[PDB]
Amino acid sequence: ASMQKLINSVQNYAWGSKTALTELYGIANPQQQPMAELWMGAHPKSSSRITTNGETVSLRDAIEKNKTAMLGEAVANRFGELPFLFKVLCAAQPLSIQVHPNKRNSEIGFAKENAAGIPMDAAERNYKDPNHKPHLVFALTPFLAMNAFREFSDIVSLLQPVAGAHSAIAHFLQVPNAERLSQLFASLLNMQGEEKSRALAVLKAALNSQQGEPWQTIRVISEYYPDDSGLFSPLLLNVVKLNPGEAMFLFAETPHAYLQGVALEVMANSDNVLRAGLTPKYIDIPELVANVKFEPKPAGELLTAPVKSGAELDFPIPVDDFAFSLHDLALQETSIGQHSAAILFCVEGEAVLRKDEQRLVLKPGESAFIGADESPVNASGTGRLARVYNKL
Repeated sequence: ASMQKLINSVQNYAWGSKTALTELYGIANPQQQPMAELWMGAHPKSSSRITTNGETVSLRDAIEKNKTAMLGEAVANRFGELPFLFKVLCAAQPLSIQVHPNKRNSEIGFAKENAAGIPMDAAERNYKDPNHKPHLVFALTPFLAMNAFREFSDIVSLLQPVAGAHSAIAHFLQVPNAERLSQLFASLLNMQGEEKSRALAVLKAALNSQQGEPWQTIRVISEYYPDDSGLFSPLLLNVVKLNPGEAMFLFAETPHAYLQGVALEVMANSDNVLRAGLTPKYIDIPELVANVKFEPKPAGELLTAPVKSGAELDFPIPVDDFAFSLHDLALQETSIGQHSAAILFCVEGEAVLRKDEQRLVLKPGESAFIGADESPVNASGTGRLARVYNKL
């Protein structure tokens, strides 16, 4: 009861890997389903579970019944529920380019969709919270992604070989500024019919005459999205490969995409998503442009710089909703404590948690819920444990 081993949901979305969770963590998949996301938290659709008495209960249900005790008063008063959802993501194919609206615009979209009466669960629901809902991603295997606009002159260099693909490209090259970058982003997304095929032919041709990145990433993408205007997006947006242990915060109003690999992600039970390419779904382009900041982000500023204090490696996050830390285990115990509920996930090695008399082993890929009332616990072993919690 002090420390609770989690039973977690695996979402079998069609883009998931049939093997990654099995290779990494020994998770059984004899039916060979795609295993896209492993969920750690209290999502009302698919809450993690804990064991009673013998029986299991929804973690969400348990929290709901003893909110202050399990969450801590700070989190109870501030959020009224577990304020994060923690995932393992296994992208076996590239996923869609996404933008998260800011606070003001999330309020409006949420309100606009509510006024129009669209169910929260509908596929047309882009806005599920009136707050900006940020994400952090942390690489467990090499993790290929796109994030934010590149420096204007990086984009200039990259578009020259495809200058003939669309007049909007030549227009940007003439004066590579925010206004024309915005115009280019929208024009590419709005290409239709022979205008679209002409542009994609110019791009293909370039895949044969240009070597290295981001051309290679485009090739990887095109296997899954051969007829998507988003094939141009790596020329506009930074392409990053995170090494295992590196992390990146996804800011509002900023196009990004997870392209390949396995990562931890921290987010919330509610999310706001505007799609921006690599999708066969409908894009409201005006609305998208209205929710994007066309401001370059230097590649040097993409990764989150963590802070090491003793055994703890904190990844400072500029919101209160959640915090994220990595803890290096040793054979001598170290105390891990927080004012909030916490979830601890064994990244590698093996962790032995202790609270008083209770002992709990986590092998890689396993997790435990620690209620606010049960902090601190002692951790020993080898490898590393990841913690999601609240610093409030």
